Amino acid sequence: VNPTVFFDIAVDGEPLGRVSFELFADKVPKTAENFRALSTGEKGFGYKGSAFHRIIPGFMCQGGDFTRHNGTGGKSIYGEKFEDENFILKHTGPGILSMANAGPNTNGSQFFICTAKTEWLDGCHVVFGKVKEGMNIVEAMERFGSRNGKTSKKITIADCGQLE
Repeated sequence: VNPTVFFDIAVDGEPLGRVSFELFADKVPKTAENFRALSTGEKGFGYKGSAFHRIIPGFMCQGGDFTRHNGTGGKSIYGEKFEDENFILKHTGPGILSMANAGPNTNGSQFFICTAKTEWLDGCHVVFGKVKEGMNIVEAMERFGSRNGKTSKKITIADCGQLE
């Protein structure tokens, strides 16, 4: 009964493809619901139109900063930040969807998609979902990143929402 959400990705405005995610509401319901609601925009704000501002090949793609567009902003549906719900799920390999943060209990809206196993983030970042379809689209996004994370073209969430 886990929800599924989609991102339609564009590269400098040109459509690239769709990434879908299973959200592990059965294990992290509060964290899953935040990402789900931000993907539908049903609270009046969310991910549509925002970018993947930090992409590091061989590591991860990070996005979700829809207030400052550079990794310093974002907010959750619960307030500016919320607690680390739990660390039941681990960063087991590519496709893992996990919360970005700035220290303990500072989850907002920013998230990252792993493109490799990042086990050293276990117990520091809350894992709450995984890529279902379109990992090939994530891999194509990865090629526009760089060592320091700056992107060579603008990688945007042109549309997003909930499936099923």
